[PDB]
Amino acid sequence: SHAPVVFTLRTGIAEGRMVYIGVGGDIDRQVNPKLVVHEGETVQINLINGEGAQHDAVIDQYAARSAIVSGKNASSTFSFIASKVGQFDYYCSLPGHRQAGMQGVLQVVPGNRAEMPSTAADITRDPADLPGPIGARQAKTVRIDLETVELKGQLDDKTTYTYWTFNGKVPGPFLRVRVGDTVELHLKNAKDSLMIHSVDFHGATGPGGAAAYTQTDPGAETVVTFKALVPGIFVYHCATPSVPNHITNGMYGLLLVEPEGGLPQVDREFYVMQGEIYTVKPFGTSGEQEMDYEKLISEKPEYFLFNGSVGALTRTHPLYANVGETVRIFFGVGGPNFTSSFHVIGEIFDHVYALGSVTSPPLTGVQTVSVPPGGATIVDFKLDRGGRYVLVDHALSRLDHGLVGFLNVDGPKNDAIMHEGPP
Amino acid sequence: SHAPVVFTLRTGIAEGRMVYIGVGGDIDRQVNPKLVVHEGETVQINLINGEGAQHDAVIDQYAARSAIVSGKNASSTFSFIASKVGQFDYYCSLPGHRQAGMQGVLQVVPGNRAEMPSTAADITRDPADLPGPIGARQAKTVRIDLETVELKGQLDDKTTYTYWTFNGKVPGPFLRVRVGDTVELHLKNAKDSLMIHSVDFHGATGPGGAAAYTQTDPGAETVVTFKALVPGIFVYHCATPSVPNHITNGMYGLLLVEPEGGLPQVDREFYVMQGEIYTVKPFGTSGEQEMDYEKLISEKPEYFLFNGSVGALTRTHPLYANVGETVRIFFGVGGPNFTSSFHVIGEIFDHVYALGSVTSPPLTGVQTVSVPPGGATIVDFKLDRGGRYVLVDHALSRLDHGLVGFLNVDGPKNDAIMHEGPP
Ligand SMILES: O=N[O-]
Ligand SMILES: O=N[O-]
Ligand SMILES: [Cu+2]
Ligand SMILES: [Cu+2]
Ligand SMILES: [Cu+2]
Ligand SMILES: [Cu+2]
Ligand SMILES: [Cu+2]
Ligand SMILES: [Cu+2]
Repeated sequence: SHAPVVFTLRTGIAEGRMVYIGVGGDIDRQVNPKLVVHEGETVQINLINGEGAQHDAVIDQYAARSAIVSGKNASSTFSFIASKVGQFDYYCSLPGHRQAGMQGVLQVVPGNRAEMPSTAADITRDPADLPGPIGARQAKTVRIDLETVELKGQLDDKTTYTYWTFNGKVPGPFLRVRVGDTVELHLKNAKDSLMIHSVDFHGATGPGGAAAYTQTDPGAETVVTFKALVPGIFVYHCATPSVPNHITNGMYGLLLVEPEGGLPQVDREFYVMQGEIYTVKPFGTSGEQEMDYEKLISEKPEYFLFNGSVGALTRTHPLYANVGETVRIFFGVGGPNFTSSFHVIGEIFDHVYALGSVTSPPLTGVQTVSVPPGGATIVDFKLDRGGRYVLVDHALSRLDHGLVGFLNVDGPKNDAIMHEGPP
Repeated sequence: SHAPVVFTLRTGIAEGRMVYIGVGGDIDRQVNPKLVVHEGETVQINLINGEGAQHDAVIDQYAARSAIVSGKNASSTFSFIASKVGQFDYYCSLPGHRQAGMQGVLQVVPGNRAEMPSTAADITRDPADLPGPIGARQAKTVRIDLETVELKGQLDDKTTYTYWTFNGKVPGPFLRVRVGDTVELHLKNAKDSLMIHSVDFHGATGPGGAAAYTQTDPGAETVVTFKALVPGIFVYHCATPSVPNHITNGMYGLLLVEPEGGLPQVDREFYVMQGEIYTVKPFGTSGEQEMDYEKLISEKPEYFLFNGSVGALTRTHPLYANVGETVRIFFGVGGPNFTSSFHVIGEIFDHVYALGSVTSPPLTGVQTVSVPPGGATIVDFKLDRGGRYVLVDHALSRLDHGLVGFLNVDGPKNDAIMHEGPP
């Protein structure tokens, strides 16, 4: 699995004994905590030396163990598949340490992990939720309605956050016009909003890319008209101060201005944006997460997310496609601050629309592409065969802050393209 | 023995192991220190819990152990006689703790502990260094010469201190006159003094008990005349500010004004004074000790002393007498701050001159007497048999800050007054 169940253990002194102490998630501050796992899960255990004696962690029945950590903060992580149901001791093998109290239980339970019942609104955009290619047709006036809505969202399994959105979801609505079109934009600020909201389009020409015309009080509406003069895949975002605050809380989307010829024919299109959230408490903490200004202005986030939430593109709203289909991903970074190294594990991009230019020829046979904040790109590839394909920022420490997505494709395990054993 | 060899161990994590860490003395900060002891010595080990797991210390061959100490700072002291030469493990008996590093050696060496060659002047006043009884004699004019002297002294085995003294010793000269006498006092302050010095006698009547006429610059001399109008046993001390500072540094002594008859004849007299020293580093620290002003004004000393130094009346200048003698101790407290609960282990005070009154009838058959700072008394008793008799302040935590003394008396171990076995 590419979504492991993760436990962190710090060694220390508690309850009169030398013990393991849980760090974060369901086990924060618990001594020799029970590590509860469902049959077939991939288990990652992070050991961190707390007090400065020599430690490891060993699970006999799984032939699994950490390395020995000597100094304070010295760390070793290990993994295994929970293939066996029952109760297994994790313990320190250093002389005396097990007898001194370094022992807990790993419990492996039969059947799959139930999903935790949510407490707040689902604020993740389905990656399939976008309008398809516009016909060939004459340029014309297109009317777009945007509503700025502040609302609590399910950030993780048992953690919530106050999101600011376009139309109650992150990213906002996928906007699709033809070059030459005239856009008639209506921005309504919901009555229950505390804050002024706005929108800047990177595909609009003029002051604030429309921000100067769209500063909207709560319970008010603004209206602006603008010509789509350039074809491109453009990010749009709120542009009321603090702009970085409005962006991190979720006020970003994509505007595709199609060129006259349209993009190349493709079997299936998806919508994905990457952002950061700057919380007071670390990734994994349950309850109401709140915003940490000091972390926002110093570019030190706790959450890296696709489409608004942890599990957004794995559990709640993953991507589905069929073997033999050509797939297009419109991929944008709201940010506000981090450049994404976008990669699909198990795939190679046939075409990459460099800097999101839709008029310059796309680059060919590319593994991984840099997308800046306030930037976007288009990748396409042919699905030759089945598998779970994984969307990642190849700054791979971001796996441990929520940044992972699934493209699920039904097919055999073994074919001519990739198989176990030799020819 | 009333001079046990003392070691303090704190449990902790050091050199990547769970260990014992030496606290002060020759073992400060050493991990699992070697405890070096001489054959026949009484050993005291204080175990203090550092990090908060359960611990003890055990030495198999001496059937000795601490109690189990559980939380941080929890302590257990134990003792035994080092009767067998060789090497012996002290260890923690809690499950795994020995294996995990909680083990050191006690080395019992043959022969007697050698004394450290001293590095500074001996500032200790011998308890026999006082003038004998004044004959019957008419009242008259007596000239007394005092010199105020600043000098480093041997405070302990391997520790020094800047003492301020009358005539280079602590306490100062025992002054002996008859009531009605006229005292011609000369006070020479040494050239090499940083500070002004002076003297207030409690047996003198008028401004500052002479202090107003004795404020003496370095290299200068004051002369003052005063009448000894009252019989008593009077403490005298420097009266130059800070007076507490001048007293702690050594500037106290005793003035006996004999009544017309003189005091009842006794076979042998002794001179003893108690005081405190207020150092930055705790009791037992080697090196030059320095004064801590915050500890002096808050009355939190590190040394409690008889006649100026640790070992003053045990090692360097102890008391000596013979069976059948009547003994008198002039005992005063310089202080500056603490009241002494004066007592001689193995003896009872035949007479106590309550509040140092020499004219009121003495109290009889008294175990222990309170002497305030700036007060003295007289005690006498008959030595009915032999032994080492021990001078103490019976606030007995002051044993561990250097306050103990020996009266050595040659006689058999067993006799009619106290013996092994039944009658
Ligand atoms: O394929 N790398 O995540
Ligand atoms: O017997 N007194 O310590
Ligand atoms: Cu361990
Ligand atoms: Cu906004
Ligand atoms: Cu922008
Ligand atoms: Cu122990
Ligand atoms: Cu003085
Ligand atoms: Cu006084």
